Amino acid sequence: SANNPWTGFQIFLSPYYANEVAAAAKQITDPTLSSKAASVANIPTFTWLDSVAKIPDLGTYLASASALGKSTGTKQLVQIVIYDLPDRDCAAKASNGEFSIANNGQANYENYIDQIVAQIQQFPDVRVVAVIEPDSLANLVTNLNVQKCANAKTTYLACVNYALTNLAKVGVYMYMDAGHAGWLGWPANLSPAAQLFTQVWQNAGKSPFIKGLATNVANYNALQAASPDPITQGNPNYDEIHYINALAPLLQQAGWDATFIVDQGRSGVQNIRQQWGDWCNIKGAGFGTRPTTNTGSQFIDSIVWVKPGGECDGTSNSSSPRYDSTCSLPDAAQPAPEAGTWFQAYFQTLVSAANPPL
Ligand SMILES: OC[C@H]1O[C@@H](O)[C@H](O)[C@@H](O)[C@@H]1O
Ligand SMILES: [Cl-]
Ligand code: NA
Repeated sequence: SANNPWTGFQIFLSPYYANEVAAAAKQITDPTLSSKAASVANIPTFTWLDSVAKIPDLGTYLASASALGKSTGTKQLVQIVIYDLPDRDCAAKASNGEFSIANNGQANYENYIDQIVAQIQQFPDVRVVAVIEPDSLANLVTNLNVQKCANAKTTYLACVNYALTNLAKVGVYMYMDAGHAGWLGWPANLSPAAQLFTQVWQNAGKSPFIKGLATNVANYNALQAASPDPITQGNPNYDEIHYINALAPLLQQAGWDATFIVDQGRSGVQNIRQQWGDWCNIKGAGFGTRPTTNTGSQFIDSIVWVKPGGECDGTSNSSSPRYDSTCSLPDAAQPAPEAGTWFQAYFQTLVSAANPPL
């Protein structure tokens, strides 16, 4: 498309991740891995609004970006993830969140969106790019037999619609999460996915701020694999560019020339999983291609780092209410702390295994 949200902007670096990385780098005991680890804080990432408590930090990021832009004569761009649906993470245990459908979840969620909108409205010289609700829509394509997801469907659609509709009013550029090649990229899932994304786009009034879709968020797939990972057997769409190339024409037929962003923050090391569905703290992952608008594809606006590597995907402790057996598989790094908390050993391996190297 003509308007790539990133062109002409300088990305505001996540202060949240910067603080995690600075603390982590000081604990890496070779001075050269430590300098490479510290350099990660200069790589743009998405900051997750995974609880309502963080909304005031969004406010600080916007105001800090505005001042940095003025001090430098640049236009600044803040990257966020909207991730607080009620009955969040409906097909897994590790990332259940603060809101529940049974306890006013939708009303709570819409209040969370209102508070985000109210922050963004105050800083019109800062651009915002938001990834909308990782996993939610993909779960509504393949996981309607999961009763928690079935029972969540109407609420998820309402909440996502509220987010899209209201963030559009403050000019936020949005990419709705769309799973990954091993999830929605199976040829047989492409059309049900496109049909859902089309519905969602229509219900939010087709705002031009809804740019398209995000893929591979918090996953590990290649964008363009040298050879298919053996986990992909049976699926000709073995990497994200095959998935996107196959999905985008369906969206175009349905009236929407969508564009895409692709997470590569934990994609540096391929062929490290037993099964494709192994998503949790996959051992040996490395930082992948750095964010760039040099994407290799007409459909892809940017390679991005959405999941911030080093932040855990889920606990391996089976005494936790958030224990998911995926997080104690043989290819899952163990022991692992709660999802969203820092996992130092995992970060250092991401640094050592980075490809391209840091
Ligand atoms: O690290 C990014 C996000 O990862 C998710 O798996 C966690 O549930 C969130 O708490 C965190 O914000
Ligand atoms: Cl079930
Ligand atoms: Na997750």
